[PDB]
Amino acid sequence: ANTVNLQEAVAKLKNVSPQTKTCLSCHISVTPGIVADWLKSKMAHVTPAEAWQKPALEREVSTPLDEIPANLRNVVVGCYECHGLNPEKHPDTIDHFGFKIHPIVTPNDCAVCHRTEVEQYSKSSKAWAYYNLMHNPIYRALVNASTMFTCMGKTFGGERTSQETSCLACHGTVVKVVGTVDTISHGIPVTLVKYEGYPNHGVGRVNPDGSLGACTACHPRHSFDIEIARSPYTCGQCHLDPDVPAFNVWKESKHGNIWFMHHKKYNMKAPAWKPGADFTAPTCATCHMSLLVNPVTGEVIAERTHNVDTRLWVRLFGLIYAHPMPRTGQHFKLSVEAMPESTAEALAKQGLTIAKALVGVKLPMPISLAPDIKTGKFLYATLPDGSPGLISEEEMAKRREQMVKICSACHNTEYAEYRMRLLDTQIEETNKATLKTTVLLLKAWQSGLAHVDLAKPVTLFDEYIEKLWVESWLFYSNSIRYGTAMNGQDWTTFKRGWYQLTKDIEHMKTLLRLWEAARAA
Amino acid sequence: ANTVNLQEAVAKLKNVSPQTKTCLSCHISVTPGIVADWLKSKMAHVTPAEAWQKPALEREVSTPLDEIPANLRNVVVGCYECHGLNPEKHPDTIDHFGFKIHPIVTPNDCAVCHRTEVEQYSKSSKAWAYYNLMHNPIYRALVNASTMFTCMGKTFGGERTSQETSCLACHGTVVKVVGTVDTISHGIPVTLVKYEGYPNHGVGRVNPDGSLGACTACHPRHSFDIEIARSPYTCGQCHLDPDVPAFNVWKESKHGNIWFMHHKKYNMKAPAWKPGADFTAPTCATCHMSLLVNPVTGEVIAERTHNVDTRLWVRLFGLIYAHPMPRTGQHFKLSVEAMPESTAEALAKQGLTIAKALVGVKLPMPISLAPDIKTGKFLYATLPDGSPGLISEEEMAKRREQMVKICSACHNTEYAEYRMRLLDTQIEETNKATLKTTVLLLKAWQSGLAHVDLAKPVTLFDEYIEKLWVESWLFYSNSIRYGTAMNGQDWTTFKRGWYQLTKDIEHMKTLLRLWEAARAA
Amino acid sequence: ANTVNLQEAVAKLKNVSPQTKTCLSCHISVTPGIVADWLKSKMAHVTPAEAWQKPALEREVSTPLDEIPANLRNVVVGCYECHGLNPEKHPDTIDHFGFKIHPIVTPNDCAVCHRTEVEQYSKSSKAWAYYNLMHNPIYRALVNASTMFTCMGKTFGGERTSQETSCLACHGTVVKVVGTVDTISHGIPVTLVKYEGYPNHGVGRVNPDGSLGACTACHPRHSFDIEIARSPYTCGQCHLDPDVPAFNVWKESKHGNIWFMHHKKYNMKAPAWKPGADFTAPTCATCHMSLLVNPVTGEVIAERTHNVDTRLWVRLFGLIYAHPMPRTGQHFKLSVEAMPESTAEALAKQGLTIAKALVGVKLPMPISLAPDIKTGKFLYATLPDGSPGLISEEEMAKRREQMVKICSACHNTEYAEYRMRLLDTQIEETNKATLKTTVLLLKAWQSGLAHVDLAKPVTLFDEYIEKLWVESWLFYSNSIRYGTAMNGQDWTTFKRGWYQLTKDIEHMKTLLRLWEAARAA
Ligand code: HEC
Ligand code: HEC
Ligand code: HEC
Ligand code: HEC
Ligand code: HEC
Ligand code: HEC
Ligand code: HEC
Ligand code: HEC
Ligand code: HEC
Ligand code: HEC
Ligand code: HEC
Ligand SMILES: [Ca+2]
Ligand SMILES: [Ca+2]
Ligand SMILES: [Ca+2]
Repeated sequence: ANTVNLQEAVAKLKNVSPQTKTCLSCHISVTPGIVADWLKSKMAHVTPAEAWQKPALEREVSTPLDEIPANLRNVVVGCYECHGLNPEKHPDTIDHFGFKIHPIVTPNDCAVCHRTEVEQYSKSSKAWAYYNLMHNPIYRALVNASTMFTCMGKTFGGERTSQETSCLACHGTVVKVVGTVDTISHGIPVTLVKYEGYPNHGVGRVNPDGSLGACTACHPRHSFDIEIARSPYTCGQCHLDPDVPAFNVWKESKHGNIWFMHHKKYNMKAPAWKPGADFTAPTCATCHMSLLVNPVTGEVIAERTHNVDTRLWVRLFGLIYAHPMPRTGQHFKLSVEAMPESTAEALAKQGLTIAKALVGVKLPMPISLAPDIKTGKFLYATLPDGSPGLISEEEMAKRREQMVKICSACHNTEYAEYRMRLLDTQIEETNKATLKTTVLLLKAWQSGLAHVDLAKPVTLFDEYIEKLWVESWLFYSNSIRYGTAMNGQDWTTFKRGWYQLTKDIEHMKTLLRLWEAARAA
Repeated sequence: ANTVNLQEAVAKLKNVSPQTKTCLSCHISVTPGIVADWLKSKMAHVTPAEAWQKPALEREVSTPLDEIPANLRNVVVGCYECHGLNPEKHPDTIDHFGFKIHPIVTPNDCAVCHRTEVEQYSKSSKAWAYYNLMHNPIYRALVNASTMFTCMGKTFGGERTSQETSCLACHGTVVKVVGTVDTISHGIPVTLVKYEGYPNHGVGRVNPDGSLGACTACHPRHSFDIEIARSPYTCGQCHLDPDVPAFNVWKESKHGNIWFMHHKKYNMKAPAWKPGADFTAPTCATCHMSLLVNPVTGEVIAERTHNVDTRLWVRLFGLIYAHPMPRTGQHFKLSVEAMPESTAEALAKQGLTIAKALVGVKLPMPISLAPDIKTGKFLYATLPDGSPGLISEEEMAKRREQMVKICSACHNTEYAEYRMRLLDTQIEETNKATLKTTVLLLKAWQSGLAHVDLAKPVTLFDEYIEKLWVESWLFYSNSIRYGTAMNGQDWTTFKRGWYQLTKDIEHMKTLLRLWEAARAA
Repeated sequence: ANTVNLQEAVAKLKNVSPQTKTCLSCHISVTPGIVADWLKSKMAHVTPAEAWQKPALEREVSTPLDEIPANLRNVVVGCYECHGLNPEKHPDTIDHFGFKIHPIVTPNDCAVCHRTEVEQYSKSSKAWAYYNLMHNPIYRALVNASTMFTCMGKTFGGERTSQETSCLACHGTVVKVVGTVDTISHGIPVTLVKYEGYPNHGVGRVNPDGSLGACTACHPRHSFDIEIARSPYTCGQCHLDPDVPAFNVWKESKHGNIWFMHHKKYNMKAPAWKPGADFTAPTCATCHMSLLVNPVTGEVIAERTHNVDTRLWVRLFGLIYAHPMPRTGQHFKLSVEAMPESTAEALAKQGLTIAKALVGVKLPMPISLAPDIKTGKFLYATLPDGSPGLISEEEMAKRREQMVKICSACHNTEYAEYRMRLLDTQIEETNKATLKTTVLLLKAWQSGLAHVDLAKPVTLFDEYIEKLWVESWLFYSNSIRYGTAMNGQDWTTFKRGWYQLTKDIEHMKTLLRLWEAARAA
């Protein structure tokens, strides 16, 4: 009763390769969950040659048929079709019952049939997420301050332990092949690959073949189901409260309420997604990634993208302020002047002379630590060629207009623009609140309540009042901006929003007051 | 596959007005999501004259047929039937392809066919939610302290920005029509209304025609689906942790666990809701709003209400204590003596002389700040005519008994009463904990750790220790009472309950101790 | 439309006892929800004699047929079959329309047909949960510190009030029969039992007949549905953030994401659960309790257990450190040496002389407060017979291997072992962080920032810095271990994980610094 007879289901398949038939004949008994899951995939039932017969909008392969290897064109995508691809390019290739297979199927393997998707992904911030985090000295200092501590002379935590179960679970690990292990399994002797850093399915996973990304985030193996990729649950693996509460905001939004109750009557599987005809409430994919087509006119409302950056005009994740979206996905290459001298001079006139040590310093961040007091403007990062690191105003306006075109499937244009204008005001206000907590932190360093040493960036984030400052942007300003962008309510208020942000400001002020009272006493 | 062919669905409709046929012929291509959503509504398929043929219990119209305008009686409720209603009464009425339409359809428009529902709603605290919050000087001070701050001489945040994305998202904004904007849309020149304060769908939204409320909270447009109104998700737009965690409490409750797994076999659509026959686990609507009828006897278990106040005997939301429910929905009209003189004298004998300044002061709150030390009783608010502002004991007992009658569909009476008695003990205990944190706050003001000035109520809520006091009632006492009332577990404990409340008390005590140590040093 | 006609459904039943027919004829009108719910149970449609005809793997009765009372063998399990069982053994037995019935049906009643399940449960930590919590003087002190306070000389909170709505809601209450109440109900005079401590359905509920447990946790009455028992929602009644966030961790895990979207195509009802054939993503029951059978080979992958302890090798809930699983469910019988003298001497050499008072002291905990500084090892508890209280290394390895066998239905063995190794590193690291906060607490007591008196254990947990210490293990270390074990992401990081733990350490250090600054001033 919903029970799948696995043997009968395998026997009814067609266009299975002789190789895959061998894998299945064994794996159906040793890993029945994998076989059942694979049986649910569109890939188990469609050959590349068949997919290429479909009209462009409906088709979900993108490597031209004549560029797909001949032995793959006329069989469904089975165990051998993925795991046996390009053995010589995979360091985790092992002999396995007469076949040369590798366990970690990578974006470069996917690209054999989905070239366009991999090309798009590889340019994205997601693909570069490990380097964006771990090869940025400032961000890595935050990683370190958050996941390491000392106990009686020794340091605990680090990349392969505390960081692997935390930051790198979402951002991605570096996978290293370190050997093999001989096991006995269901009576059979089997050699398995020994890894460091796998299992891991973070978006910027660094694979053994050097490609970047895990293509099983969003649509997990082995079902590879776009119905899952278009659900909110799948993005909720990584987009949660307190730092990146897109799932929580959406769940409380009316879009979310309606989707939970009505999605049973939506068509979640049509490759060209049709607003109205297929769904009446948007999910993450609807606004961020999906191909959207007008059900009556056939007009493309939005082209599919596997580079999510291309839809965003303003980065709501504060670093430390919200800022125009970076032009490329390699954020670790950004460099900005940290502190304008006119602002530093104004700070020093009020007794905060610490800002002086930041004049002329470059930081690997998209935006400066303070605006210029004369102009009222922040400084924006450049790339190593000296070109602007963030998108132009014209590009922001184009992206904003494309998003409004999506809303316009279900709302009038002024309605959508009104919300985007409100979002601008919240970007402005949260950025000012973040500047305020930043100045309070400079006071903490000036008065000796906290210690700082720029040659050792972990010292920016390693004490309690410094963590309060971090939360002001990383948790509260972010939540307010997210909640405004995606129609939240409590995430902009008591849970993680304005109330928390204003509380945090006062919390910092109280600590400073107690410290001064303890000194001047 | 669940895909709706919109053109075919429109063509199969019957009793559509000539006007609406014109709207549809265009809107099917320009806003396909709205048309699909409207197609799912009961209103797209039933005329007022047809609804009036149904038996009283089954019927979901309430304005007598002969009082519904003749041109509306024999057509389904389409785009023109709502948006073209009473043009002269709506300031947002604009010419629109030959029709006089207004975008914001208001409770007064709904009342054309649903008079009883609007009459009920208009008396409720929900309808008055903007005024209850924003026109109460004390509560508005809390709004202000939570959503505004100063940075280098300037104030940031306010009604149209930080407050609009936060408090007013749930409570409601004031909608102002400020002009129009000429746009080009799908090649067509179209003039749209320019608003301040819309989009917004908070319960007390102040509409352009002066009516109060958004009738798309709970059952959103354009499906207007009671299956959504009876889901927990819809109330979860606004009833969330930390301040009003009814959704979170219910989700963890056994009622919630069972509903999540069994509701696929419930009839969520029958207008007269039948316990047992239609559902075996209650949602928010079941206990708070729904018409409930015994499936075997036909006895009405509970009459439907759109004034949720009528079912509540005790306000669990502390202001600052839990108190008997107000008699009317206009809470901003309540006035109470703040501090009994016998209590103030007792406070002053222990060195807390601040309470003296509250003797004879009236506050716009339902209950006094402290009980009378002689009698042990709180003082309750009056209304401007001097009559009691809160319901009588006899009325509380009636409401309590009506709720128990609902539980009795699925439980014995003593079982339900036992829980309501437990709730009374938690009201008593949380109120005492709130009195304790209030006295700690008086100590903070007395010792100079915090500043207060009653002529400027924002100063009640603008510092860290004051926000700790706020949380003791607004978050923790509330959560404990909610969790007890609706069968929570962790919301009464570690998440937001007893543990947090006792921690908060000690947190305040520690701050006071540190402050005194820094002084007497 | 999903509406059940209750009268017709009752009339279609077969093998109903004459007694139950009498109960139904009345209860269908007075408690329609209970009758509808019971109608959905497998027990309403199967007799014990019929269940015994089924093959062993499929069968869900376990008391041998010839040991089930003859009058129960050939009727379905109706109202009288449960509520009329063994009247003389139940103190809440009352006369009720000619029948001798008791409202609280207990594990001993269930055992009449499900002997094996009750035998298993009765040995488990769950069955003993009230005593584990309330009869442990240290844990009871934590209960007290968290749910009681004083206001002007009087104590508020306690077992029948604050604790009943909090800790005891999950752990269980002690049910006392205290009398009866005469009510009028639907016109009928009816006497009901008056209880203290019921309603309650915590796992260790102490029933009126002296048996331990509530068999309606996990699979609630009256549907008693294993589809509910195997859902995540049901365990989420009690396994939530911040202390025991298994539900929250699972929800964010890929297992959870997939289950939410695919479970509509799973067979959630087959008594012998088949990975792959019946489901492709695991729930709580899958890994913790269920009978799992290979769909192709028929091999038992895991035997069903109602003693969840039997599957666990290491207790992730810190007391105060993570430790090997106790051998028996009676945790209140454990006793450990608290402080090794070599460690105390090392502490005293650094000025923390308080540890001296713990040398030779036994605490009712599974593990010592600090490791021995010489050996680097913790001390483990013994039982009253002096035998080891925690499982052997050999037993841990067996349990670990059994769990890996479950994962192996859907993953290779090295993949699963890799995660369990990562879990070991997190146990090690979180335990060291917990030792660090414990030493900070000893500094707080030494410096006079906090007060302690071992003769009065509530003083361990009654002040703010002490509660910060509690959270370091009870919330943060626990969440990190849970998230690692069950594939969380944000629960190991910003929500309740590494970031919070390192923040807590620094929060304690800041308080100590402020205190010292206020003294040396
Ligand atoms: C051929 C040898 C393939 C390679 C290797 C991979 N994919 Fe594939 N994929 C292939 C076909 C022929 C199809 C059917 C296309 C059609 O138009 O019918 C697909 C489909 C997908 C999908 C869509 C699934 C859905 O539910 O609609 C996805 C998400 C997908 N493929 C992803 C994917 C990944 C992640 C791959 C490597 C791990 C991968 N594909 C490899 C052909 C082939
Ligand atoms: C039995 C004769 C097998 C056939 C033929 C194939 N597979 Fe296999 N595989 C088998 C076992 C018993 C195991 C280990 C199970 C366990 O519990 O550990 C595996 C493992 C794999 C893996 C993972 C290997 C690793 O190093 O991690 C993969 C990716 C895999 N199997 C796929 C696969 C393919 C592609 C096959 C044919 C080309 C194939 N298997 C055949 C048993 C047998
Ligand atoms: C429109 C109805 C949305 C749906 C539903 C969801 N997202 Fe969204 N998102 C939307 C907008 C208009 C914006 C602002 C765009 C910009 O340029 O800033 C966002 C923003 C995000 C972000 C922030 C990215 C950043 O700039 O730092 C994230 C991470 C995000 N959205 C993800 C996301 C998720 C996980 C969603 C469902 C749970 C989701 N979005 C839904 C529009 C909409
Ligand atoms: C009441 C039963 C409605 C009928 C039938 C239709 N609409 Fe509607 N519409 C209604 C309300 C109550 C509101 C907003 C006020 C609120 O409290 O929700 C609206 C709004 C619109 C809008 C503007 C908002 C937006 O999302 O852009 C449009 C463009 C709109 N309605 C169009 C529309 C069409 C095409 C309709 C029939 C298919 C239609 N409305 C019917 C209430 C009602
Ligand atoms: C006639 C011109 C209408 C006005 C304007 C509005 N409503 Fe209506 N509504 C109308 C009819 C004839 C019916 C069908 C009643 C029946 O017994 O069949 C309804 C129904 C509803 C419902 C019930 C929907 C359900 O799923 O059961 C709701 C919740 C509802 N109507 C709300 C509503 C609102 C919010 C309106 C203005 C925005 C509104 N109605 C206007 C007739 C008319
Ligand atoms: C084309 C000739 C139209 C017909 C006839 C009607 N509508 Fe319309 N409408 C149309 C467009 C292109 C737009 C704007 C879309 C966008 O993306 O901005 C609208 C807008 C509305 C609105 C909102 C107006 C506002 O000021 O916010 C409403 C409420 C609306 N339309 C409803 C409506 C009704 C009730 C109509 C007939 C009486 C009707 N529309 C006709 C296109 C056209
Ligand atoms: C009974 C099984 C309930 C269901 C399910 C839900 N609610 Fe409830 N609620 C119930 C009772 C018996 C009470 C106490 C009544 C009183 O007089 O206080 C409540 C209380 C609330 C409140 C508090 C209102 C106040 O007094 O301040 C709210 C806001 C509320 N209930 C809303 C609500 C929501 C959003 C629910 C599901 C998520 C919900 N209730 C379910 C009974 C029951
Ligand atoms: C066991 C398989 C049951 C049978 C069959 C029925 N009931 Fe039951 N009932 C059962 C338990 C285990 C409990 C409470 C103890 C617990 O741990 O859950 C109850 C309780 C009741 C009550 C009182 C509680 C309440 O909600 O009011 C009533 C009034 C009740 N049961 C009635 C009842 C009827 C009408 C039954 C058949 C339709 C019935 N019970 C069957 C266990 C079992
Ligand atoms: C009417 C003549 C009845 C028949 C015969 C039986 N039950 Fe009953 N029961 C009836 C009423 C009106 C009530 C109280 C309802 C209320 O709202 O309070 C009950 C109560 C119970 C209970 C709970 C009793 C308690 O002390 O808490 C149980 C467990 C119960 N009923 C079960 C039951 C059984 C097992 C019966 C036949 C053996 C039976 N009921 C008959 C009405 C009537
Ligand atoms: C595997 C895919 C899991 C599923 C899904 C869930 N649980 Fe789990 N759990 C799993 C493992 C491998 C472990 C560690 C085992 C050990 O010996 O420690 C756990 C641990 C728990 C615990 C901690 C018990 C303790 O040691 O203190 C709890 C309370 C728990 N699991 C419950 C639980 C719940 C409520 C789940 C779904 C929400 C759940 N588990 C899913 C494996 C898996
Ligand atoms: C791509 C479309 C796949 C095909 C078809 C199959 N597998 Fe796969 N497999 C794939 C990926 C992308 C990965 C891991 C890397 C990632 O980013 O997710 C795997 C992994 C495995 C493993 C090892 C991991 C584990 O859970 O143990 C095994 C044992 C495995 N795959 C076996 C397997 C079988 C039996 C397949 C057909 C039934 C099969 N794979 C097909 C991608 C793809
Ligand atoms: Ca520092
Ligand atoms: Ca103040
Ligand atoms: Ca103490």
